[PDB]
Amino acid sequence: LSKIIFRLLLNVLMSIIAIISYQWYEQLGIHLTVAPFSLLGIAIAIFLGFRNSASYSRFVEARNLWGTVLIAERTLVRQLRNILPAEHDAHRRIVSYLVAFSWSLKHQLRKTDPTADLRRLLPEERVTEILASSMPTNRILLLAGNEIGQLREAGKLSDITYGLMDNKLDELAHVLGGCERLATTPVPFAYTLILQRTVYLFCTLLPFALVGDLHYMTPFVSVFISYTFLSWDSLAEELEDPFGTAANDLPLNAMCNTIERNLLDMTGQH
Amino acid sequence: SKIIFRLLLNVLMSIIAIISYQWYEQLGIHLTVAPFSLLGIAIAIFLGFRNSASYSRFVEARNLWGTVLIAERTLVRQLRNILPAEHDAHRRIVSYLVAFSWSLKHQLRKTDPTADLRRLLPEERVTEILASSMPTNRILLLAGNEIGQLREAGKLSDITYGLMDNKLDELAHVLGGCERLATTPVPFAYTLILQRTVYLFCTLLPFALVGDLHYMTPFVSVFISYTFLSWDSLAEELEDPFGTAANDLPLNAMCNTIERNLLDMTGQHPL
Amino acid sequence: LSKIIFRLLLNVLMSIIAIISYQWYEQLGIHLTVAPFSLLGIAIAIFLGFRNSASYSRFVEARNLWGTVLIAERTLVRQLRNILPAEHDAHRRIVSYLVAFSWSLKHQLRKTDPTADLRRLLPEERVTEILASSMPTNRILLLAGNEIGQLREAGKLSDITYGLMDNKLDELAHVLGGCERLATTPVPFAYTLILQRTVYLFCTLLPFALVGDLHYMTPFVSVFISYTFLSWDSLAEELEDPFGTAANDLPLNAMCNTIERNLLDMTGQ
Amino acid sequence: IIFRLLLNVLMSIIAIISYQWYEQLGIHLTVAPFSLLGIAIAIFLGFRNSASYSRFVEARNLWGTVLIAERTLVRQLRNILPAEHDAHRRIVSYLVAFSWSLKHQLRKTDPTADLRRLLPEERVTEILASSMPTNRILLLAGNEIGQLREAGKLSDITYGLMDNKLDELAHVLGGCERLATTPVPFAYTLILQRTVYLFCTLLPFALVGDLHYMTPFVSVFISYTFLSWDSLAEELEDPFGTAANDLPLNAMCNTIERNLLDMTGQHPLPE
Amino acid sequence: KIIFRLLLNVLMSIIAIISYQWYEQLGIHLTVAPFSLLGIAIAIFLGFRNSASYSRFVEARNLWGTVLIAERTLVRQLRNILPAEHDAHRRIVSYLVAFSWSLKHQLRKTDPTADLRRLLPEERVTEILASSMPTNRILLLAGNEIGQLREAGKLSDITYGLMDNKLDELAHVLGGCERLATTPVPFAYTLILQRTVYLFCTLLPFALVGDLHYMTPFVSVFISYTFLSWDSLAEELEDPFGTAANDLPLNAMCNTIERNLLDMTGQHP
Ligand SMILES: [Cl-]
Ligand SMILES: [Cl-]
Ligand SMILES: [Cl-]
Ligand SMILES: [Cl-]
Ligand SMILES: [Cl-]
Ligand SMILES: [Cl-]
Ligand SMILES: [Cl-]
Ligand SMILES: [Cl-]
Ligand SMILES: [Cl-]
Ligand SMILES: [Cl-]
Ligand SMILES: [Cl-]
Ligand SMILES: [Cl-]
Ligand code: NA
Ligand SMILES: [Zn+2]
Ligand SMILES: [Zn+2]
Ligand SMILES: [Zn+2]
Ligand SMILES: [Zn+2]
Ligand SMILES: [Zn+2]
Ligand SMILES: [Zn+2]
Ligand SMILES: [Zn+2]
Ligand SMILES: [Zn+2]
Ligand SMILES: [Zn+2]
Ligand SMILES: [Zn+2]
Ligand SMILES: [Zn+2]
Ligand SMILES: [Zn+2]
Ligand SMILES: [Zn+2]
Ligand SMILES: [Zn+2]
Ligand SMILES: [Zn+2]
Ligand SMILES: [Zn+2]
Ligand SMILES: [Zn+2]
Repeated sequence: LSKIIFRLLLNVLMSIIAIISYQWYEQLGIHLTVAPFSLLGIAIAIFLGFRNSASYSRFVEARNLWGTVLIAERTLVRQLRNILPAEHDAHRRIVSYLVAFSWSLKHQLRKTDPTADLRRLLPEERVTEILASSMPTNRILLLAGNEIGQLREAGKLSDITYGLMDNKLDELAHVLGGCERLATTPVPFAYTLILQRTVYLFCTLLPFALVGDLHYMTPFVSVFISYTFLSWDSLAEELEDPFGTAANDLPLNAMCNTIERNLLDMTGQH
Repeated sequence: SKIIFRLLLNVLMSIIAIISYQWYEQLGIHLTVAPFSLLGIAIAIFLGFRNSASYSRFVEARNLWGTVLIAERTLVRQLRNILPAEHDAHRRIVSYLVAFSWSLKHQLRKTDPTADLRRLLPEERVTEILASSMPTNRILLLAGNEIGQLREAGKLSDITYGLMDNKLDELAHVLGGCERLATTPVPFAYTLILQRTVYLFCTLLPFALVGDLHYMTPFVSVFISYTFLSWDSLAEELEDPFGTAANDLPLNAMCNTIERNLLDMTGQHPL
Repeated sequence: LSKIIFRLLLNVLMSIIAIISYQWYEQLGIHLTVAPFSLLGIAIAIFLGFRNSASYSRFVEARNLWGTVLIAERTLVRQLRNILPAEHDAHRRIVSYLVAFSWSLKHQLRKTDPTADLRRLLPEERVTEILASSMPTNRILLLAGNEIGQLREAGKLSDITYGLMDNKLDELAHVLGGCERLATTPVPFAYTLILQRTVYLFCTLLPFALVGDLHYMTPFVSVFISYTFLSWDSLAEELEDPFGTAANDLPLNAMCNTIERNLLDMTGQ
Repeated sequence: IIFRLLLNVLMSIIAIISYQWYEQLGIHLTVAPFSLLGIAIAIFLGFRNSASYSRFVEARNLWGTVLIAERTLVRQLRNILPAEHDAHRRIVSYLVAFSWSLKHQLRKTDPTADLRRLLPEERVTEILASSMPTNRILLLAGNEIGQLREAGKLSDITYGLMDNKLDELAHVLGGCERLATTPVPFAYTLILQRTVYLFCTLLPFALVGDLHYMTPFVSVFISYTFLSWDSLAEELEDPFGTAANDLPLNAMCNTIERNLLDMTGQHPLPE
Repeated sequence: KIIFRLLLNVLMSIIAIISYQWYEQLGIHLTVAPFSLLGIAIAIFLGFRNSASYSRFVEARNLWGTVLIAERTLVRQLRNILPAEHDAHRRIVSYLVAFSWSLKHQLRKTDPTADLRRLLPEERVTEILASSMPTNRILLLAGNEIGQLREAGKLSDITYGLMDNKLDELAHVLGGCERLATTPVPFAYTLILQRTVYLFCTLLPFALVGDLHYMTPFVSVFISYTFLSWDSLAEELEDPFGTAANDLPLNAMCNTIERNLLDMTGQHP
């Protein structure tokens, strides 16, 4: 939302009403000096800084989580190749679950229908199993767990090597919880609330308290200052929705294609 | 808002200063802005650090709770994956894990666990659990006996027992982390004196503002007091993430989620 | 007498000295404005802010270190119960080592005498061994490990299950190193050196600069600015020795109590 | 940078010889407003430079891990299979291939020469076919370890100890990829840069009122401070970007090669 | 050094007083307000920077903490798992102690030969000295000891593994210290911040003088002290393996390490 070019423009308009209405000032007895707006301005900058910090960390964590999908699924596929080179059937099954897991997680975070993707990757019976669950993505881990478990029952994996691969499903479990946590735990609203008020009220009142000092250069300076606060406030906005579909949000489709392309590269009998 | 009170209180004090500004020279009282710029910026800097510290507590607490869901999900998965047919154990262990969550929430909210416990476990167990001064720990220990017995009975190997044992440790770390964020507050000086300071600063501020703003002073002073006081109380809220304030953690919702997860479809699983 | 008040009262005095002496300023050739004191005050506030941040983090780390003791001991005893439910002989021995470890750790950090706490807990053949070492706490860990080792040699623990319990001793190992590191490595004394000087001198010289602008108001404002600064500075100092005996420091006594009661509860004592 | 210092001096000299015309027209520039702007920018640069620094440090840590993992893997190979020098040499090849290949991948440069020197041409073709060559190298390292296991020279346990090390390299590969196909601040980084750029150009105009002829000196000093801090952030933000200092990455890949040749007695020269 | 810049600063204040007369005449005005802006900017930057420096120092301290922990726990595992193998005990301890001293040498860029000779047979010294990285070669030798115990069937794969993990931890320590030592952030950008604070401090009185007159040097020195104190403390912490006041007592830390390992293996300093 580029209300930035709206507020920038609404700012010019506030400068102009300030310039012309500057007379009726002492009649009334209303004075605005810079100094107390420097105090508030500074306080707001500090609080914006700390807040944007949190915003940024949340977005970084969203990237890291998704990064771990790629890492853990890569490594699970590696272990399967290196430990069971012969077993391409199991290879293909486990891969399709891992790929399904990624897509499913994207769908869940975007609240979209994973049915088509699941159906492209899995047999109908497995899809039914997945979609029947109140927690589909988590049920994909269970099914992948079951493949690993069969290999174990059949003696193709020992307890040790079964365990090496289980750890990978643990990591994917940490991704899934993390994303869920992030999705339902925003940076607290109070922050963005408080700050949105103060930053808007501030950019509004500002040309009024600059007009005393600047006369005609009010608009050009009040705009430059306001853009600075709003640019910085809006970087938070652009970082607060990691899973969304906006241009600034995570390109989750491409990340899913990357994951799928990677797992497919590591298979094919080679 | 206890804030709306003190915001209005700041408007009264701000009128007082508009009426007093002539009588300044009579009484002998000059008051420039610049010392209040100095003081205000210091307080802002300290409010920044304090707030950041509070948020960290919030975020750790949120995370420790996230681990409950993860760890419990992976323990159930492992039991389903390794002992697919052992539904009686599945059911027993899941109820301990669910008891674990609720018990932890009660522990931290200082409320009575009994209703939630009885809902989930047989009564002998509820008394074994309520008998301990550490009920959450006792639930963990009981959950441990379940996997221990599967091992004694040769149903788990040492390896596979260990994979599950790891998950109980993960929950032990949550229990410990949560107890540390609960019993251990951030010292009472931090809040006690910082609140004094922010308020004292806010009331005096217009006295120093008049000379410059004259009439506009009640406005531009309430705006400043909002900013400082908003920030201070939010910090105070977030410091106690298991409290029942608006910006604290939805502990009830989070246990509902955990429960719905483990018990999803009468606990039925494929293969 | 309480130091902070003394420094406040020494500041109300510094202020009067400044009101009375403002007359002589013109004469003696001393002009003092607020603006440079702003620059300095802010600078000091910034550095005070980051400094306090470090002190808090040190306090938090100590807290976490102690939290690990309770976690790792609980899970060790839990494992002992879950893996060897019959072997209460070993349970009791190991639990007493774990309880000794905490008290030993506590006393070590307080630079006090473990003898009573250890005598309350262990046999004399062991207490003297432990006190014979310049590293008692590490020695208790070595002994807890013997227990776990014996159970392994006796075939009661497999290599694997031994392994599971070994990790928990490692975790206690890290707590010991951490606490020792915090006890012996201070927040560089330079932090308290530069900041105590600077903050005191600043609060002192400040009324001399406020008087120009504030006159008889000087005391009120200057004491305020001083309380803010000194309050923040002293908070850093209290947070910095987390292992101290102040009421503002960690209640190590209560924590070791919680630990002991906890492991006893788990063994049915 | 030096271009923007010279432009700042030019803008200063303009500010001086035009101070007359403009301030008479009713267009004024005080210092207090630009002091508010500049402090806020400074605050933002501070927070920004912190995010930057920490991406730089994360890059150091990831590359640190390569050094650590690769050393410990080769150590394990020697301690567990002292006799299997052919395997030692193959595995060391892939490990060193991995480093160089990662470096090439991050710096968008050609890995071919490094691969051709280290590996058989079959392997190089396979690696070069893949859209993920670095990952492929790890996969090849994996087969080496996997074969020693299949041949019964490694047990599942000791296989596992080495498998850990490969996972560590997987974490590095991905972390680095994430640090490259960055950033996270989606080119706001150009906004703040222009904000600083503009602030520094308007600055002499806001200053000349108070400084007159001293303007260019005090304006350039301030500009230098702001522009430097901004430049530092830009450097730090982008550890793998096209203008990055390649000395340390090259030093690291050289160190690991040297260390591993040392560990497998390929150094020193025989007598 | 700090006292040099302070004296040079008292001098420059006088230059500003004596030459304030010519100010009007030469056509040079210098207000406080612009210097406040620069000043606060720089303070913010020093605040952030100093905090990065402290972070590095705390990490360095921590890494050394792990040497002690990992080494203690390795010896512990050796005693608990192989109580009879006291030859191995002694040889591995020799390597672990060699490791610490060699690490100090590496970080101080000094010769490890004396310390190595005190601890190990000459054949082993030659092997260790021949390597581009003596500390890495020491871990490999420690690794053969446990490896040989594994070959001989005296350790299982599992118990070898528990011990392997500790060597893995030492490798991590080595790496982290290597990273912190060779981690001059572009050598340019610490020299640039130094000239910055320096230049600012020398120009400050010229700007302060209009307001302060004779008081210039007092305020100007107080301010310069504050900023320089901050800046130089950062520089110390930035290089924790150096030989400055507030840099790690690495020789003391190595002594503690050696003493601990000797204590654990029944030997007497
Ligand atoms: Cl395949
Ligand atoms: Cl394949
Ligand atoms: Cl897990
Ligand atoms: Cl634990
Ligand atoms: Cl017992
Ligand atoms: Cl018992
Ligand atoms: Cl490693
Ligand atoms: Cl070789
Ligand atoms: Cl992995
Ligand atoms: Cl070799
Ligand atoms: Cl350890
Ligand atoms: Cl010994
Ligand atoms: Na261990
Ligand atoms: Zn992993
Ligand atoms: Zn295949
Ligand atoms: Zn979005
Ligand atoms: Zn986990
Ligand atoms: Zn079941
Ligand atoms: Zn008025
Ligand atoms: Zn643990
Ligand atoms: Zn017992
Ligand atoms: Zn008995
Ligand atoms: Zn005594
Ligand atoms: Zn490692
Ligand atoms: Zn070899
Ligand atoms: Zn002039
Ligand atoms: Zn070499
Ligand atoms: Zn003039
Ligand atoms: Zn360790
Ligand atoms: Zn021995």
